[PDB]
Amino acid sequence: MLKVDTQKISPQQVEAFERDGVICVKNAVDDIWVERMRTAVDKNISIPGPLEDKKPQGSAEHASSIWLIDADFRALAFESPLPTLAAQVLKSKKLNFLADGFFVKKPESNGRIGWHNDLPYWPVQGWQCCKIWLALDTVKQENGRLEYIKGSHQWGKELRERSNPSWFIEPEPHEILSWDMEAGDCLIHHFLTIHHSVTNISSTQRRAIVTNWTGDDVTYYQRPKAWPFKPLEEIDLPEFNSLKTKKSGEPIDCDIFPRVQV
Ligand code: NI
Repeated sequence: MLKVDTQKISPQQVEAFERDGVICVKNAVDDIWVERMRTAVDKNISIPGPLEDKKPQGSAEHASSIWLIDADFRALAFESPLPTLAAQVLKSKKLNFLADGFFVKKPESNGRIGWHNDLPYWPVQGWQCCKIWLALDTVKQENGRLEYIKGSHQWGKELRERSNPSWFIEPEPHEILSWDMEAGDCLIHHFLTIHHSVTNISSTQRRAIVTNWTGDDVTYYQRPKAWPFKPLEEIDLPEFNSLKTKKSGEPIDCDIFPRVQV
């Protein structure tokens, strides 16, 4: 550490992430990255993802693991500022890229994604897990923004969407955090922070790229109904060979969950 070092995430923002479970980073990537990823999203939104067989309409267009086939998604994960931001908020010395994806709400056909946190969808366990949600369009409320229950990552509770457990009380409006965003801004949220996203009622699409990241204290855990949402034997891609031979408790590191420079 040098006396001249500056970090994109201020120490106060690092502390806000721990307190609230979510922060917003303005200008997370520059406009060159924005244009490159707009093209990559527009290219991949029309086809099933690498893990699907080449379609029912959801509340958003979504696929995962685009970096396996697309060099621009791969470059965003490994060459852009995003892995540096993830390392800064997790405060970890190791960093794994867990998965990428897109979520696009098209005005013709989208809807609300209900209250949930992300942990129950991923075969991991441990505190240092976060999602970076990179906006590629203007995102205010009318555009289908995300909103968060402040501090809910500290509750120690998993919430699958529409699971309706008795402990979960609908939040009061003043308990809900959100931001206005422009293309290139990102949200970074903890895997236990409960969030939802409202309907895009605007005339323009709401494109976002997601990257998921894990740090020092995380291990593999084959919880039910988690990504990749199908038996591993049904996936032929070589990156998954190293995951098939992995057992719970072991570090995440493998070809599908690769280590990234810190
Ligand atoms: Ni989510």
